[PDB]
Amino acid sequence: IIDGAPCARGSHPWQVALLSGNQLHCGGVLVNERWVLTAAHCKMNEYTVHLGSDTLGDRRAQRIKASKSFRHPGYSTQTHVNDLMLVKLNSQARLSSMVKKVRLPSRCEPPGTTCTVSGWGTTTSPDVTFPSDLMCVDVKLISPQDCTKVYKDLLENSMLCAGIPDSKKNACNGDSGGPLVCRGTLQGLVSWGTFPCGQPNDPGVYTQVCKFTKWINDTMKKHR
Ligand SMILES: *C[C@@](*)(O)[C@H](Cc1ccccc1)NC(=O)[C@H](C)NC(=O)[C@H](C)N
Repeated sequence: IIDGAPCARGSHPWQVALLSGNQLHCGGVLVNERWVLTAAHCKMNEYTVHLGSDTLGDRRAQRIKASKSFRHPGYSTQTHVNDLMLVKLNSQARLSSMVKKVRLPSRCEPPGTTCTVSGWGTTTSPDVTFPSDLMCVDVKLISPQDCTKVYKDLLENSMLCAGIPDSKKNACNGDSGGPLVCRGTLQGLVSWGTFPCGQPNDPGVYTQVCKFTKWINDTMKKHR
């Protein structure tokens, strides 16, 4: 996260982290006891999921491994459209005060709506610096008509944009799969932007979740 700050402890009980052994790879959210949602470009042969703590390595966090993952069939390794993926935990996550399910959308929020995105991604760029505590930052959703003026062809109806004018507030390396929540429900998952990160007027592109809740619901059942 760039130009943000440490999130208030315990405010993101549905936020998780995908690790390769002990090194941060991406982020994600907990759908339910045995399902994690995240980015499709964060695919791995095996994951070590971190849950129940804003501090990586916390002795009180839950560490669960996952071997199976399901990508949206329409995803593209070239354009990154439909960039979402479901991860199945080898064992059920124990829900507690620090571990809860995210509130999926039932409607799409319009432009202007303020949101918040979090992650353990690098807080600098091009230079690298990975924090141990979860970072937060506020951004506003941008209209498809405005975002196109910036990315043009690089945008499909399933992509959502957010950010603040002339501001570096944004996501970066290691934040993919992280949640963008607005008005209570998950509105998106970090996907892509420009590099170096935090370039002024270069919006962050997310996976608009208000259009994949049916796919998320059917997929879980299918492999339940
Ligand atoms: C996979 C995830 O970590 C990452 C998120 C991110 C990285 C850099 C800038 C903004 C967000 N997504 C990607 O690696 C994505 C394909 N990267 C892009 O921004 C490309 C290189 N333009």
